Amino acid sequence: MQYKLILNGKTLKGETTTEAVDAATAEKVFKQYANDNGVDGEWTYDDATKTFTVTE
Repeated sequence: MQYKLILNGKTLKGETTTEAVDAATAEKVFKQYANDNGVDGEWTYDDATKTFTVTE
């Protein structure tokens, strides 16, 4: 499935996507993406839109 990540970081803002077998998998991929880009924040997941958010 294709998942979306919306970043509302102090420095980095915007949207990215990834393909993963399920949401728990996508969450790990996106948490690594956020970490690798310097973001550490609060998370949501909305299954009804396949969208994660991370907010600082």
